[PDB]
Amino acid sequence: SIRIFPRIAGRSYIIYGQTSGIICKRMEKSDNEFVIYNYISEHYDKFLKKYVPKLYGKNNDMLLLEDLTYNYNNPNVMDVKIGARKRKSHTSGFFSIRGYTNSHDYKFDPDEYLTSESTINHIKNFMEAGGENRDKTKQVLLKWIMKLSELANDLFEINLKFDGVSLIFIYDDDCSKCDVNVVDFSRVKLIDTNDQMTISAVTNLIKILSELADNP
Ligand SMILES: Nc1ncnc2c1ncn2[C@@H]1O[C@H](COP(=O)(O)OP(=O)(O)NP(=O)(O)O)[C@@H](O)[C@H]1O
Repeated sequence: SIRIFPRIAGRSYIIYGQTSGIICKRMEKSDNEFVIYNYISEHYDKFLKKYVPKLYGKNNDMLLLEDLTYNYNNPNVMDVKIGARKRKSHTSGFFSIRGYTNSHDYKFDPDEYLTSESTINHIKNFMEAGGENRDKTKQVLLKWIMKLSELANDLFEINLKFDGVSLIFIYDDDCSKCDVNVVDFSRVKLIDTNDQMTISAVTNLIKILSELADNP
């Protein structure tokens, strides 16, 4: 009938598609997420190809989207808001961890403002549930760093304010493959410059992840 999707964060009605590899996200407030997908498609298709989950189509108010967790045996997922919050400063300065797999088990609260110490430990907690193998964690961090690097670089040439967008970090329990993608275009806007706020979010995450990958 209807299988509801294991969101890691956010408020939206998201369900498994009737078919493999798809989730349906309801647009609650407006069709702005759909208008923005189609804008990015026409003006920046390379950005869409590399970083954004595929939009397969629309069914009334629902978006048929690529399930990012589909190709994984045991996904571990972390949602980090890197674009500006509606009102409210970021819980970790330049970004906000909205949640992660097993966050309850480390008494993570999305409203708690965090020192640089807490922030790092919460990312380390995210890495624990697979991790263990010291240098499968390095390979996961380094592959995330590789992609966020290209993303931070590519953002300089993109005239959008990425208000409210998130990074979805995934890795498998048996620390093989991993990925990070940009999601949630519902409050994204056109502007005549780049988004220095969102760039600082990504560069800061790159800094934090590099520190963990170098850590002995
Ligand atoms: N393409 C995707 N593949 C897999 N999981 C996804 C995908 N898109 C969204 N999610 C999951 O859904 C959660 C929230 O959906 P998101 O697209 O961020 O918007 P939202 O629900 O409108 N949030 P908000 O209005 O700020 O409360 C994420 O934290 C992920 O766990």
